Amino acid sequence: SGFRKMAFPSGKVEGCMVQVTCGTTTLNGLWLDDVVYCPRHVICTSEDMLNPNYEDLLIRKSNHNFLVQAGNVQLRVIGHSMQNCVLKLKVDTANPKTPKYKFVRIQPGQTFSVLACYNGSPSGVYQCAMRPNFTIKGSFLNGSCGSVGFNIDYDCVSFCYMHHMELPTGVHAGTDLEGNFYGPFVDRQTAQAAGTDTTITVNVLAWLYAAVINGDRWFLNRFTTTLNDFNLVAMKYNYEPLTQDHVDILGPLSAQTGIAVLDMCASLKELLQNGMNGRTILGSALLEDEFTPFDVVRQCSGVT
Ligand SMILES: CN1CCCc2ccc(S(N)(=O)=O)cc21
Repeated sequence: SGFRKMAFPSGKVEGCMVQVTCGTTTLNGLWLDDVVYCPRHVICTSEDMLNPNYEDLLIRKSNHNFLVQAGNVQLRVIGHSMQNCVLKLKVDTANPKTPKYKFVRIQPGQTFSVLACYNGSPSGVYQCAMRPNFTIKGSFLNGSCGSVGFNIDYDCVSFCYMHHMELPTGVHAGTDLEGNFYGPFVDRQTAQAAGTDTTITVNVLAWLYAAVINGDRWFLNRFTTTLNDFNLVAMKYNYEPLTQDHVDILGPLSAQTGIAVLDMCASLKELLQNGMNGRTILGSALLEDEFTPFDVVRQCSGVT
């Protein structure tokens, strides 16, 4: 029993973090086999950041201008190349601690764990969601850049996020491990607008299922609705519209709880239109969209 915003164990990611220094900029890198991945903006001075030409800037840089350190091991750079917004530094030493991994580009509404780092050292771990507008509401100080997000499938680390920058709005933007931004962002220091953020309806339903499973059942009603009808109420409150794949993904939680998905939608419909009134659900006074149906099932069944 209980319900917490739980992060994946970080052990397997901790042994791949390194510090990368070029000129006087230092940030975090990911050391996998014989390659160190990091944000390419490591090569920019301050002036450079307003309007960087990354092709010209990189051409000026030699292997020995890159200082990759793992603890008090100093790795030697023998290669460098730029893949979109990430630098790949080929090093002489393959990471003895490289886990089973792959690079995945996640969709909006998906959750991942962040290992927040400074000078290649891990400082803490948190769970969060890729917002529908391709931002994250992170905790990142200066020199957190190159901090990575990941999931664990069994024994396999799925790397899905690298942190590049904070927007003047205070939210966080970054790339996949192939160097493509999530969202319409560019690694230059210019005023950049994120879209309208929406609430991730499918994740809020997963959370209400979580609440029922954990005793909190005051919000259930005998009312119902169709998708069509429900979705129309959802758009007015800036909730993502709910598809048939969404219903399909909640079927298991539906089966565990003997509450039809549509019946749960009808309870949500009502909460939007009438709110909580000082009631809480799993001790929160707002609706919570940073758990996937898969997160709820894992947490409520005991997956390692
Ligand atoms: C300094 N840096 C690194 C490269 C990308 C980027 C984007 C926006 C900003 S911002 N708006 O915080 O000045 C700063 C930044």
